[PDB]
Amino acid sequence: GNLKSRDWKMAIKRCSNVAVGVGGKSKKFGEGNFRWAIRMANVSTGREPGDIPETLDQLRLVICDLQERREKFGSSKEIDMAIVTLKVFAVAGLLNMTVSTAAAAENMYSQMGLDTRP
Repeated sequence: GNLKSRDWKMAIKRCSNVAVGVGGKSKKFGEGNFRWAIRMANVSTGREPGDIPETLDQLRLVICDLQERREKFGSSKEIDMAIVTLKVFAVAGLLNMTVSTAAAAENMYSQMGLDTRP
């Protein structure tokens, strides 16, 4: 999958369905934020910025390595967001899931055993 217009427009068409959320109110996830995350995440894993993989192996691989760097780097709403987004991207993307909030998706992603909990 090399930036397939299908898997792309599709995964993104369903990914946006996710909610940004904050803690009490609601919100809709846009391509702008979804990009800053998926992009920042890919780069964090020594990979290209516009890395749009279409395999649980690639998505999970990034979420794993990224998580490791996040801890070693410490706490930060920035790194935290990029991570949560990565999980929702693989689910709402590869699985074309339409989770309500990014948090709900991430929780399920790991709840199933797709995101290692080191």
